[PDB]
Amino acid sequence: RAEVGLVWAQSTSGVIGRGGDIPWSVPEDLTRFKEVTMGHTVIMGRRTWESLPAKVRPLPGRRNVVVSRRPDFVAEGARVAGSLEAALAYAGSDPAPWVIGGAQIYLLALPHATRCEVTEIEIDLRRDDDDALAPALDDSWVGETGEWLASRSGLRYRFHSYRRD
Ligand SMILES: NC(=O)C1=CN([C@@H]2O[C@H](COP(=O)(O)OP(=O)(O)OC[C@H]3O[C@@H](n4cnc5c(N)ncnc54)[C@H](OP(=O)(O)O)[C@@H]3O)[C@@H](O)[C@H]2O)C=CC1
Ligand SMILES: COc1cc(Cc2cnc(N)nc2N)cc(OC)c1OC
Repeated sequence: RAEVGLVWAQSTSGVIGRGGDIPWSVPEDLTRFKEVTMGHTVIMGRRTWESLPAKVRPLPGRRNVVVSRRPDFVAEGARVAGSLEAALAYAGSDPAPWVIGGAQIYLLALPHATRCEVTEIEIDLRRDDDDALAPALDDSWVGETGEWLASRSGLRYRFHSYRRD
């Protein structure tokens, strides 16, 4: 088995996206994200692809895979996959492909997943109807939660690192 991983950043309340963007500034999260995903396949939903600045995509040093129901969708510098099953196939021999968002794609991949790396951001965001939300993890997941750390931005964050099987 490839060890299928999910990686995301959420507010304590579970928001991951608002108005198409990440609704906070925590540089340290992007560092952790890169440190987690470098050298691996990164699988993402079409909307997440379009949320990435055009100048920042595809993510360098990683095989980019975009999931869309449209067989003719084009993602320059990425492979387009018609299902999470097809995306995982494209990861080939990668021992640890990572699913990197967003909300709909996390729900799709969750049944396949054996690792989650979650950054929690201490910011008071009240869930709105149009927010993208993190999936809820049940207690079949085990691992560790680090201490709260001060970001350069003045917010606190911490890492959660879970596995199952
Ligand atoms: N805080 C964080 O860690 C992160 C936050 N984000 C945020 O999350 C938000 C995006 O999340 P979300 O809106 O849910 O969108 P997603 O990024 O999950 O992509 C949704 C798209 O995936 C495709 N898709 C969904 N299900 C299937 C399926 N079963 N088979 C084939 N294709 C499928 C569809 O594309 P199509 O319509 O083209 O067919 C759909 O529109 C953005 O705001 C982004 O900024 C993103 C990544 C990380
Ligand atoms: C490298 O920059 C981005 C990375 C991500 C995805 C992402 C970001 N952080 C974490 N912890 N997990 C993720 N999947 C999402 C982004 O925007 C939606 C990014 O652009 C700022």
